Amino acid sequence: VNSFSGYLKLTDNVYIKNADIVEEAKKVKPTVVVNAANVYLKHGGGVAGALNKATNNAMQVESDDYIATNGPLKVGGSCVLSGHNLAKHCLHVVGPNVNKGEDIQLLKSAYENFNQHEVLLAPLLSAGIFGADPIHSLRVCVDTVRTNVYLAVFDKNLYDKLVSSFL
Repeated sequence: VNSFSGYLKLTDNVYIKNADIVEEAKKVKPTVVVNAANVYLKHGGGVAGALNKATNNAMQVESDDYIATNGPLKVGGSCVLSGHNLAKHCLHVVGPNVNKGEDIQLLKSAYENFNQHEVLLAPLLSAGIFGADPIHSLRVCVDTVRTNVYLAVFDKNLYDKLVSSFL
């Protein structure tokens, strides 16, 4: 049993809910929250900007030190950093950004990072301001992630379309 509430079950391991990812993390304090990161860990807008704002910019300060030491992530890659006030850990995952021309086949590689964690609270990778089709992102998630993933979908309209169209 875990603390996640109000989710619709899609598969053995994937759950979905219409919710503000920063409000869900604050309520649950999950072991892992996933950030929709870029390779520079520059959290200016979208999921990253909202999560970072909720940490009072401490996520960005920690991320700048990580990049100064290690250099940029790979598209499809990840790193584990603090979850600050939101979670124990934040898994920063880089899905391909269609609005930069990145290979959508890298979305499966991005979701494979989730398999290193038994339970996660996450957004749909490469959705929102990243430019991919969220229906596609949900299919890759279900076909790639084997650990238990609780997906938070920001838009009520999109949530209802993801559920209604789910095979």
